[PDB]
This record gives sequence, structure tokens and C-alpha cells, in this order.
Amino acid sequence: RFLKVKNWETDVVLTDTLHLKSTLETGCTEHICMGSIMLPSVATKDQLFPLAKEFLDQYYSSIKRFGSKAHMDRLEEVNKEIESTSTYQLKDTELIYGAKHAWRNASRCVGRIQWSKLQVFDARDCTTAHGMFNYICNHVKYATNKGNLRSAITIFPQRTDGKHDFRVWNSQLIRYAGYKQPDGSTLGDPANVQFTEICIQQGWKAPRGRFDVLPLLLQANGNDPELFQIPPELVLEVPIRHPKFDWFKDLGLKWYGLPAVSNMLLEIGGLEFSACPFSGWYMGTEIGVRDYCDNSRYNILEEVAKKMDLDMRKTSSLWKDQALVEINIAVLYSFQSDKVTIVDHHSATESFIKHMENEYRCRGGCPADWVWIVPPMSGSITPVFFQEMLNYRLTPSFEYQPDPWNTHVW
Ligand code: HEM
Ligand SMILES: CNCc1cccc(-c2cc(C)cc(N)n2)c1
Ligand SMILES: C[C@H](O)[C@H](O)[C@H]1CNc2nc(N)[nH]c(=O)c2N1
Ligand SMILES: [Zn+2]
Repeated sequence: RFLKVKNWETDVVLTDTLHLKSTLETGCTEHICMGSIMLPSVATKDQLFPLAKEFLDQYYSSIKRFGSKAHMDRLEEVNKEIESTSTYQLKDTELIYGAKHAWRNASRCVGRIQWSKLQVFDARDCTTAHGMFNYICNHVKYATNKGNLRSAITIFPQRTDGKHDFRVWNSQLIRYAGYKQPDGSTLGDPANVQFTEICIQQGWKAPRGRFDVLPLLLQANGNDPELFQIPPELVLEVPIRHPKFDWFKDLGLKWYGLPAVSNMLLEIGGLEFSACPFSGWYMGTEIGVRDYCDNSRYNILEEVAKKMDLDMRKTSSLWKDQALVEINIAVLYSFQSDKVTIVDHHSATESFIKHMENEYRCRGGCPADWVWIVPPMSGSITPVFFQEMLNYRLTPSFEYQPDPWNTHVW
């Protein structure tokens, strides 16, 4: 009941007991392993105080006042407000703790060494899609910090009944538009073409280029969402050059500095925050491997390998592999020559192993998803390839949620 994870590059072993505190199910049974399925699958007051009890107990058991009366009066206070209103509200300190631990428990995140250094923006007083748009601009500006990126989350009012829900309809706050062409093909980002249509549907005026920043579709208190365009001076973008190849400029590629996921749900003490955009900084491979070279994304390996003049008749020339390394040299180089925060997959996996140690020491475990932790290129020349990870679901936590245009009573 006190399981062991081994590292095979180092022969180092650690003991996981943190998984005893786990609660939610994983998809795996004693006779089936779902570790590579992407997404496996009102809340009453009878269930809401147990979750409120569990959260608050570890929150006072973090500030070395577990079991005190300051704890007990807080437990009694939440208990009775869960009688009165049936729901409850978190303290400022309980929200900052809960948010930082949702990140800390996010087993699919390799950059979690930074989990404590997070800036929480309490937007629970927000009421309008314009108020949402204000909070979100202030997040963008702060989290960007002139390229010296800082991580942050903005927490909008929690779900109450179920109809009245704050939702950022964008998947990330900043993404490039996606238009399918009359000739069947696709301009911009193909992942967003469904979204982009809903944007033009709500009256967006598309510039119809490659790297068009989408507007925000912000839904406030269950209301029909409204389009707002982040001021372009707030959207920091990096033009992508290669430090050897001058033809690389003519590829005319760029990316935005700020990775800010907006479509997930923040669970704290049984409360559900449907709108909780959180931002850090990019690991190089997300842009240079996935965004740029996924077949159903920008799919640029074709053209990069051309300009390198590569043996493209043969699958086995590793022409694909060769153009993939140059592209991530170009992402990295470009972001750093502009002083915009980016981390390479070597230094990020190293930090994660480093983070993983401290978690097994001063916490007794680190939930971790190998399928997601291993970078999508050069897997085994990074140290996380050789690290056995235990995946389990701790709380507070970030969760996926449905897209709102497929659930909203419109
Ligand atoms: C310090 C900078 C950060 C780095 C370098 C980093 C790194 C990464 C990477 C590479 C991924 C994989 C993304 C993908 O493959 O689609 C990821 C996912 C994730 N990150 Fe981190 N991240 C950072 C900050 C944050 C913050 C600030 C939060 C939350 C407050 C967070 C929570 C998550 C979660 C929940 C996921 C998984 C979401 C999903 O399953 O799609 N990360 N991160
Ligand atoms: C399923 N995609 C989730 C997703 C998509 C795109 C980017 C991220 C991300 C988020 C943060 C905070 C940091 C980082 N380096 N990347 C996450
Ligand atoms: C089918 C498979 O689970 C899927 O491709 C996963 C694999 N690992 C991943 N890992 C990361 N970091 N990001 C991803 O999108 C995925 N996709
Ligand atoms: Zn499994």
C-alpha cells in the first residue's frame, strides 16, 4: 500500500504514499489500463460538506494549525453556511491555496516545479462579459510582463445552480484564427475553424490571414456571450527566425508568447469555477512540434524540409525528423533573442524530475502522467523518459469541461 517508482537512468527509487489520499477514479481497472485515453469519464449539500471538510482539513493542516479552534470554527462556519445557502464561499487565502494546489496536482503538467509561484486574481465579484473582458486584459498584461512572463490565473464566480455559469468560450485566451478555404484547404489554425465560424457567426470581422488573433467570447452568469478583441498592444508575438537559415524568415511564421488555457474547470472544496484562465510560459516543443508540425495543425514540415533540400522521396531518410529539430531550434532561438520566456524540453524535464524529488520528500508523492510528461520529440534523451510515474487524481484539481456551444441553453 506504499508503492515504489523507479528511475532507470539513475537507479534512484522513491516511495509514493501520497496516492493513499487519492479519491477520484482513473479509468483503469485491475484488469485494464487506460493511461493513453485522452479524456475518460447541480451538486447537493449532502455531498458538498465532505468535500468542503476534506479541503479545509488539509488547508489548516498546511499552515500548522490543523485541528485548532480556528480550524473548528471555520469548519462550523462552512457547515452552517452549507445549511443556510446550501453552497459556500472560500476565503481569499483558501482560494489562493486551492488554486495553487490544483496546479500542483495537475499530473499532465511538466512545469509544476513553479506551482507555488502563482498569482491569483480574484474575479469572483465579476458580473458582466465586459467585467470579464477587463479582468482578462489585466491578466494578459500582468502575466506577460514585457516578455518576462509570470504565471497567473483569474477565478470568475463559481457555478451555482448550473444555468448561471461564467465561461470563457475560447480554448486559450490567445489563439490564431482558422479559416477553411474555398479550395478545400485551410488557412491559419485548422483546430480553431469550428470556433472561428462561431466567432464570425456572432459578428466577427475576420481579417482572413494566417496569424489572426481571435477575439474573446466571454459568457457571464449563464448569459449569451459577447465578442471582445484584446487590444493588440497587449498580445506579445514572436517572429520565428533560425540562427543559421536566412530563408527561415521568409516562412513568415510567428507565435504568441502567452500560453493561457481558458476552457478548464477549477474544483476547490467541492466548488466548481467554470471560468478560470491560467497562464504560464511555453515549453519550446508545444509550438515547434505540436502547433507547427501536427498533421491537423499548421503542418509545416513539408515546406521546411523543402528549403533544407532534403531527401523527401524516402520515409527512411528521417527528413521529417531533421526538419523537426531545426524548427524547434528556431522557436527557442526566436523567443530568447526577444527576451520572451521560453523553456526547452531538456531543461523542463530536468526540473520536473527535480520537482518530483521534493514532492516525494515534503509531501510523499507526485501524481504524474508519463504519456503527457514525456516531450513529443527526443523522448529518451530527456530524463523523464526513464522515470516511472504513478498517476492518480488528487484535489483541488483542474478538469476538462464540455464546450459551451454544445451544452448552453442558448
Ligand atoms: C510555468 C510555466 C508552465 C509550463 C512550462 C507548463 C508546461 C506544460 C505543458 C508542456 C503542458 C502540455 C500541454 C499540451 O500538451 O497540450 C501543460 C499542461 C497543463 N498545465 Fe502546465 N505549464 C505551466 C504553467 C501552468 C499553470 C500556471 C497552470 C495552472 C494554474 C498549469 C496547469 C496545467 C494543466 C492543468 C495542464 C493539462 C491540461 C490538459 O490536460 O490539457 N500549468 N503544462
Ligand atoms: C490540451 N491542451 C492544453 C494546453 C494547450 C496549450 C498550452 C497549454 C499550456 C498551458 C500553460 C499554462 C503552460 C504551457 N506551457 N502550456 C496547455
Ligand atoms: C492518444 C494519446 O493519448 C494522445 O496523442 C496524447 C499523448 N500524449 C500527449 N502529451 C501531451 N503533452 N499533449 C498531448 O496532446 C498528448 N496527446
Ligand atoms: Zn493504467
